[PDB]
Amino acid sequence: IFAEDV
Amino acid sequence: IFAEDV
Amino acid sequence: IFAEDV
Amino acid sequence: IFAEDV
Amino acid sequence: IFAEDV
Amino acid sequence: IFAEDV
Amino acid sequence: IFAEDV
Amino acid sequence: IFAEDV
Repeated sequence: IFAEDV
Repeated sequence: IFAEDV
Repeated sequence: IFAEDV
Repeated sequence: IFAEDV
Repeated sequence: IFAEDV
Repeated sequence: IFAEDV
Repeated sequence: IFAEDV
Repeated sequence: IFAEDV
């Protein structure tokens, strides 16, 4: 699982 | 920026 | 698990 | 900056 | 700029 | 997985 | 895993 | 600049 917020 | 790999 | 906050 | 590898 | 390779 | 933000 | 912030 | 290789 890979989650990214900028 | 917050990025998490599980 | 790798979590990064900038 | 806070980065943690488990 | 933020680039991540998993 | 490769994610890039400029 | 390689993550880079400039 | 913060770069981390795991």
